[PDB]
Amino acid sequence: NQIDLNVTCRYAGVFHVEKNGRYSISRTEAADLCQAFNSTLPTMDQMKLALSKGFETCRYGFIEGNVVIPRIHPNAICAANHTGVYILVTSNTSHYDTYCFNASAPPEEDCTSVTDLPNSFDGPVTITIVNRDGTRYSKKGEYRTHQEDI
Ligand SMILES: CS(=O)(=O)NC1CCCC1
Repeated sequence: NQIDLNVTCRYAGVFHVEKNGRYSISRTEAADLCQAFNSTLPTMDQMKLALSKGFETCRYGFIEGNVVIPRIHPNAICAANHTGVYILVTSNTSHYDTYCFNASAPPEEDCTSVTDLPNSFDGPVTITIVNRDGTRYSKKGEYRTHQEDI
């Protein structure tokens, strides 16, 4: 009973979380997951500021209200070569990665590793935070509050 959460650098408090190496998070799970990081789904304004500080990914993820990809450099296989906060318009499907916003993080680029999941609750799952540099932090718990997400 294990969940892997791959996380990024934070940029103005905003970071990306990918669960189990594939698009697998619902919007309700996303809010709960960010809550376990003492975080919230970013607003579009928070995401735009993070973009300006150096944040980009090549993965769709929830923010408040939309599913997006922040892009700095045009790349043909990431958001159809767009730059800026690219907003997903048309999709059949409902599961993506998530973004999260932690207000207590540094104001600009923070590429230190994540070494805690401070607000998870008691539960039976081995949850492992996986950093881009491969360093890991694991703890037994749960974060999902909606049964349909479990
Ligand atoms: C508040 S902090 O910068 O030390 N750590 C954050 C908490 C969630 C993302 C990383």
